Amino acid sequence: KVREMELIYARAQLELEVSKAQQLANVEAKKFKEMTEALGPGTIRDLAV
Amino acid sequence: KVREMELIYARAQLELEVSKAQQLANVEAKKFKEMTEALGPGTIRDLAV
Repeated sequence: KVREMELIYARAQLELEVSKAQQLANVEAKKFKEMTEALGPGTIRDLAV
Repeated sequence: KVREMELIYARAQLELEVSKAQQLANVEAKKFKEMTEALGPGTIRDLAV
């Protein structure tokens, strides 16, 4: 019973974990895309040029 | 009961966390875009030139 309850509990906390991590990954990627498009996609290539 | 209440509670605090972080990411990206467009998109390339 304890391994079972701990199993479903950990399953919940873990799916919640990958969920929130996926969310922060989403806002991060979206923010970075909005910034890089705000700056100019070819301008950074000039910066590395 | 305690793992459950802690689970929904942490889920709330975490979704709130990624929410506020997404908000600060939004005001940050918007502010940076407004500044970089205020300055001139090609001017920075000249600065790196």
